[PDB]
Amino acid sequence: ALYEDPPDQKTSPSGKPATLKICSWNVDGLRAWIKKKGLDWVKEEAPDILCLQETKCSENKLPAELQELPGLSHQYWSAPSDKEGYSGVGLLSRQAPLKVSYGIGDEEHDQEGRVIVAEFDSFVLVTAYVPNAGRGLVRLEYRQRWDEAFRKFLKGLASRKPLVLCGDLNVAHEEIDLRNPKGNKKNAGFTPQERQGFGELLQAVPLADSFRHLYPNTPYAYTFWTYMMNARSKNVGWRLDYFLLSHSLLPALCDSKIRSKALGSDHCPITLYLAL
DNA sequence: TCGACGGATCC
DNA sequence: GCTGATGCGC
DNA sequence: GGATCCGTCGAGCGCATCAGC
Repeated sequence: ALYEDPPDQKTSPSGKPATLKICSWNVDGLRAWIKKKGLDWVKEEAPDILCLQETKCSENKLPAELQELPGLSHQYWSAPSDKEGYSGVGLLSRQAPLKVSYGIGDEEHDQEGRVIVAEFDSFVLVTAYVPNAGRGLVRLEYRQRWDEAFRKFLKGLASRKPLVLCGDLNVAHEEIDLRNPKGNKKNAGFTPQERQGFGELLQAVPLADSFRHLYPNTPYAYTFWTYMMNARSKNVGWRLDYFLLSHSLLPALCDSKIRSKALGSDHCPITLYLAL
């Protein structure tokens, strides 16, 4: 069935106005996304921070319209060292962060430009493009090694400052989070090993799924639809993109949106509203 | 990855 | 420089 | 014999390299 995201709640549950707006988006080819007018949608959305995933573009090939963003002038890019036109994440912010770094500390895992860590006055923002288990699970065993490393990285960090993780985590945590959950239990993104890894992430760090903490039984709410077979029109889709919060940030949580209608990629944007 | 299939089974 | 085939990863 | 849980083949996009010109 079709899905219309509820309207933007811009006040904290104790009445504090939201002061920070973070948008995350797997653009699945930044240069295609831009040509398909993605930057227009971002200017309308006007976030304080934009996290981009699956850019498939090296820094020196970034189009010019990316610089002519005034309200997002601090930009940091991480692409892989070996594979051109593969993976790659971006982080653009209105206000310069205190610290930026790339990778999660391992070396088997910081070779693909999947993670940017941005530190701000009150919170630490991480953005991820989690490795996909691939067609026929060819990379699932790698994915599980990744998960454990990422998990330890986040914990060994969420214990100075509270943690905002956002981006494409390439798992539908529960059957609620996809349209065909049982035609998909041997497909990448709904394997038991992937799913339990997500829960491991939620318990170990710990974190909270912003969207599911505000809508614990809302169905049909996906961020990803395959280009194939008009999956997007039929709203047959998956929820792969998250905002995950430190517990001490739920008091500050105003809303976690799924921007179903923005086009330009096989994913749609997600937007977080915090009060700080 | 999804939505066609066949094939096999449970009342 | 441009197009189109072929390959690859989702 | 309607409602299953299966295994299979069909399914769009973007980007890189390469060859031709």
